[PDB]
Amino acid sequence: KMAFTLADRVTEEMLADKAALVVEVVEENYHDAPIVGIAVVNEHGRFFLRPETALADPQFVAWLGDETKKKSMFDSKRAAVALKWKGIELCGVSFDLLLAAYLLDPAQGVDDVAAAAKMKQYEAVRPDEAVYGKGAKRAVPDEPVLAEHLVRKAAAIWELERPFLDELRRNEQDRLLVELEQPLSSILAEMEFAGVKVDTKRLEQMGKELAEQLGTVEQRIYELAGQEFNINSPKQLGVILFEKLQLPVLKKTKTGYSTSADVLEKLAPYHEIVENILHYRQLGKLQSTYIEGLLKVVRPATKKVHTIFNQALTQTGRLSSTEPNLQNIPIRLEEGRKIRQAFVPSESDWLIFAADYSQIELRVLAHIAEDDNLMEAFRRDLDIHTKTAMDIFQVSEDEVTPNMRRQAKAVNYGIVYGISDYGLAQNLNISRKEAAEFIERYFESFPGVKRYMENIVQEAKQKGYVTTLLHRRRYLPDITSRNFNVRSFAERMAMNTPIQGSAADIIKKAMIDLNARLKEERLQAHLLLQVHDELILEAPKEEMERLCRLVPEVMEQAVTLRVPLKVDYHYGSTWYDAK
DNA sequence: CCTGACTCC
DNA sequence: ATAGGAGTCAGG
Ligand SMILES: Nc1ccn([C@H]2CC[C@@H](COP(=O)(O)OP(=O)(O)OP(=O)(O)O)O2)c(=O)n1
Ligand SMILES: Nc1ccn([C@H]2CC[C@@H](COP(=O)(O)OP(=O)(O)OP(=O)(O)O)O2)c(=O)n1
Ligand SMILES: [Mn+2]
Repeated sequence: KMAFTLADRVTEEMLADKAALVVEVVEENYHDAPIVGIAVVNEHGRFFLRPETALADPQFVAWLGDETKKKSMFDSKRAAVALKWKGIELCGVSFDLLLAAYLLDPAQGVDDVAAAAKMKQYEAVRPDEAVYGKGAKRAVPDEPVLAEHLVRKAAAIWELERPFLDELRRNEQDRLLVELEQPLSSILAEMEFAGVKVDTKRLEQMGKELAEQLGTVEQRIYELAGQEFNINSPKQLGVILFEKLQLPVLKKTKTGYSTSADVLEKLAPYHEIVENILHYRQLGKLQSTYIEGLLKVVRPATKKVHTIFNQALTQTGRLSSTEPNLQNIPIRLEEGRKIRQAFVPSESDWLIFAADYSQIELRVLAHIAEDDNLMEAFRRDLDIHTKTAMDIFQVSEDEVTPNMRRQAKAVNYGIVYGISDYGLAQNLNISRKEAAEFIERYFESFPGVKRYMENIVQEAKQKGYVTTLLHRRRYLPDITSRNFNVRSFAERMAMNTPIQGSAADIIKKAMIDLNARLKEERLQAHLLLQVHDELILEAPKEEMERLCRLVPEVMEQAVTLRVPLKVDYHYGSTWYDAK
């Protein structure tokens, strides 16, 4: 039902100046993964190529790297990175159907061509899972079946490009795609392929010592409990705490007794076993995830880890980071923070440079809500996190520890994003009336924010979606539900998404501007990581002075708001030291 | 495969 | 019922 050539060699007609291109990588983690097949669809016909054929043909390789030869793809970053691992540069990607579908509606969870195609009632392609199978049954099918699938995917991209661009234009999102997300994709591809170097000697020594410490805490816990049990089974743990030791039950979940850190912290006055358990579970997570799990994904020959930044996943426009997640490396406790000493520059005499947007979503909220007082606070370069700390812990500015500020930061974001009096009371261990009064006072200090939150909820109910500064969208079809719980959750999404998503838009634009300023000054400095509102680079030590000016300035100027943007920055020999 | 832990923004 | 957005882990 669809004609195509199963080609034995590369012909000139396959190398047109516009094409849909499929470079198929079936492994979920595309780093150093097999390319199983190629398809090309263009004005001259539909072609399947074996990867041995195409990728060793010098003309096809040249065409791939020719920016003036334009390609329409789905998940071009997967292709771009897989090719880099095969020693080949991919340029000229002018349309990415994955990113287009993502901007139109992030809730569709589009993660294959078929699922994008569904959005325009296009049915002439199968889901990837139907062709490859799942789990231990997953396999590349016979060549004629594989070839048809890949050609059908390229034909779908070829046919769907205009319908998608048209819809993006109608939503005023086409610039978001072509000027922001697509260029960002190429930058993320570079960062992923570069990787981050790990000091495995230091990481292994930390793990050996951690295992000893864990053994000691484990035995103390068994002593306090009067018996051995699996501390990592909330179930067995629940029996020890709430049945054997008869501690109060402060919370249940659908499977039994809660032992969350929130709960255990509240039980600390009753038995010393609870603080030990909290510490054990922290140390246990460092072991399982940031030592052992990390070492499992280190590429042994180069000592590098290569994350994947998922650019079409979150509902607000943030990125996420997988295998490993390098956006949740410990920082808040010194014990955990030492893991960062194992993240080092990739060359001798280079350093790590880290830059973080100050009070980012508060600044964004001040702009969007046009709250006079909040705007005024940022024009005076106040620190709203430190101020809230002073207020809660009734201490002076000088007496506010970095830890009280972290706690106050949670209070600030919690309040603006709809925390209840119950929730704040449980967090601060104050009565509910006092919590309610604290929130009352807070919105009296920031009345524009209060009005803005009331109004964005109403707007969402009327339109069925909310939007960000650069026209990102999130639909909220639950926002008129008769069910209180369902409706309330959607209401809080309406409060949060525009602010978090607008901050995501800002850092994304900052990465594009920054990458261009680095390349034009021919600096060796390059991006390693994005951590939501932070950028991490490495550079020769001689470039530090330049970066100290360039990076904060580019980040601060990415967008112009009604309040200043401000960036904190540091550098050092390891990620730990870049503080 | 899901739940509930710990980790971050 | 009770700020929002994420990923990985061991045990269920
Ligand atoms: N065709 C368009 C138009 C806009 N945008 C995004 C990127 C910029 C942002 C703001 O667009 P503006 O050109 O500034 O439009 P405005 O009317 O000046 O601002 P707005 O429409 O958001 O009030 O929206 C887009 O992606 N595609
Ligand atoms: N508990 C938290 C922490 C963070 N965030 C969101 C809002 C801010 C954004 C970036 O996180 P941080 O850098 O920790 O917050 P910040 O306000 O930029 O604080 P800082 O001035 O320390 O950079 O993530 C959140 O919703 N809830
Ligand atoms: Mn910040």
